[PDB]
Amino acid sequence: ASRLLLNNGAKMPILGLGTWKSPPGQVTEAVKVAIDVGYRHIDCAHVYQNENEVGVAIQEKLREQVVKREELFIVSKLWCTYHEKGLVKGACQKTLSDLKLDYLDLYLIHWPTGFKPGKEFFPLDESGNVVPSDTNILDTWAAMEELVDEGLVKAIGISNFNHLQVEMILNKPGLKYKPAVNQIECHPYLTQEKLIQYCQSKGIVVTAYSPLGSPDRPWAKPEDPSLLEDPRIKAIAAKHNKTTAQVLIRFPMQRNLVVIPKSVTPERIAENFKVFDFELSSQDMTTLLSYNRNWRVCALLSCTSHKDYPFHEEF
Ligand SMILES: NC(=O)c1ccc[n+]([C@@H]2O[C@H](COP(=O)([O-])OP(=O)(O)OC[C@H]3O[C@@H](n4cnc5c(N)ncnc54)[C@H](OP(=O)(O)O)[C@@H]3O)[C@@H](O)[C@H]2O)c1
Repeated sequence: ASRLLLNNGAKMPILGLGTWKSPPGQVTEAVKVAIDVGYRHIDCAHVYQNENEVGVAIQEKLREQVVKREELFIVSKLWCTYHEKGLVKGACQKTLSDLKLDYLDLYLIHWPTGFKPGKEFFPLDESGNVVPSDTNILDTWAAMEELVDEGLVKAIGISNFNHLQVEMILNKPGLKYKPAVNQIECHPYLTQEKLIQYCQSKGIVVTAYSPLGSPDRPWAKPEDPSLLEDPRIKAIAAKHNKTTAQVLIRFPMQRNLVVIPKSVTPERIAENFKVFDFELSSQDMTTLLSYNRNWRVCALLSCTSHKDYPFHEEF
């Protein structure tokens, strides 16, 4: 069942179901199965273009008495084109209506980079590059803070913020609500020891995304590394009579991180849940940490010149 305590007093399920790349015609069934299997945490976002269909499943399980709303922990994220002051509430209310809820448990700033407002998620000029907004992280944070004061979201947090951008928020004059969660990419090829040690020292819960290395990212190459087929990680799994995926999901949990693997496949959704009944030794953990290559799945390469691009700093 177990769960981590956030700085607003709420409890966040350490395992959750990710929904990026989950087709609209498959994800409702996926979330229904997840909730049946015992998932109490769904990770969503407006930019995934499937929140209506995630919301159909959540509504069905609520009507069915399988779960009450307080048992669920629903996360969504504010996209980059909605960073302006006047647009944050609207973006939150659209997500709430698609998911058919009246509050979110956690609302994240998806990326620290703001884009020009409009219908395109990645707006382009005549040269072909992303058009930035002149908004900054602190004004976007003040808008997120008033969503807490209005009752639309219980906790607010951030995603893909480096340590200096987190510092900015923590040092902000008149700061009312601390970031509850920083959601970052984390697996054995990108272990993130410095950013995790920093967030944890400030009471910020870390959520690991792409724990299996995201084998279905649309920009995948044949010569890219594969976590799931890594023989060294295969060997650790075999020693524990588990799968490589079960080892890769257990790895962040023992680092006190929240982990959110994605799947639309009912048998893998089930498999990914059976991770509470075994332990990796401290030797296993230290071995998996040694596999760090500093390799990112999600590098947002089109925004490399944006003033708030997060990955130029070391951590
Ligand atoms: N905040 C952000 O900026 C951000 C960025 C990236 C990701 N995320 C979140 O993190 C979630 C998880 O990361 P991700 O979607 O990149 O990828 P992931 O969870 O690392 O991997 C998903 C892929 O692995 C497969 N898989 C799942 N379980 C498996 C198993 N037991 N055995 C073999 N293969 C398995 C899935 O296939 P099937 O689905 O076909 O089973 C899918 O192809 C996303 O859905 C999203 O919610 C957030």
